[PDB]
Amino acid sequence: EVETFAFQAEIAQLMSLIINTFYSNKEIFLRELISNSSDALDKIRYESLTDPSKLDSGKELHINLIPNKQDRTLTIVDTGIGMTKADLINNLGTIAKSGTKAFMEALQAGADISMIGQFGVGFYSAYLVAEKVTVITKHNDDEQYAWESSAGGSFTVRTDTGEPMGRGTKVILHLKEDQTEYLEERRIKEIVKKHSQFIGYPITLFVEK
Ligand SMILES: N#Cc1cccc(-n2cccn2)c1
Repeated sequence: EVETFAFQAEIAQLMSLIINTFYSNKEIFLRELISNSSDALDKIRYESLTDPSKLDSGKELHINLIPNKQDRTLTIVDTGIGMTKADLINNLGTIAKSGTKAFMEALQAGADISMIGQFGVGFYSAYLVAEKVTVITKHNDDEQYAWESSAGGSFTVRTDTGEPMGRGTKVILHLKEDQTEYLEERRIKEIVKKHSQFIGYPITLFVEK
């Protein structure tokens, strides 16, 4: 059972700008998603200091980067706090509305796309490199869900029946045909070293076979 939702007009406008604007510095998408994963890990860590049982769904706090050339996907997995259904459908978009307005004001004031993460909408930089984004997520207080959007003004949410995750978020980037460099080990290593060198969680770059 798949539910289809419309993005808010302002968010759809931001995704169109990300997809259609000429901007060669696409590699910043990885910095932004790793930063989001680090924030999600900080949140479950801090919550567990006063309720240890919040880690019953998984004690390890980490980030995995998993490329797959056969599927042409780059997957960013974290074991952070995850997202509720209300997060996916309402709450993140409510924050993103004011951040988007602030970001697009900065952009016409001379700022550039790389600054997007300061406005809370860094997740959408995924569409610099991905034609479709699938997000699998599990919060301690909700079920496992799959969020998915190919932009174009709508996204879907369904209950996810696949491999149970325990807790956290998996972002699956279905890469555009001309962005397969982000499946190469040396390229991902370069980007992590350049932009994410001091993240306080183990980042494991998986190799393919
Ligand atoms: N991972 C992730 C994810 C999934 C759905 C929506 C969002 N999101 C909306 C505004 C800011 N982030 C992030």
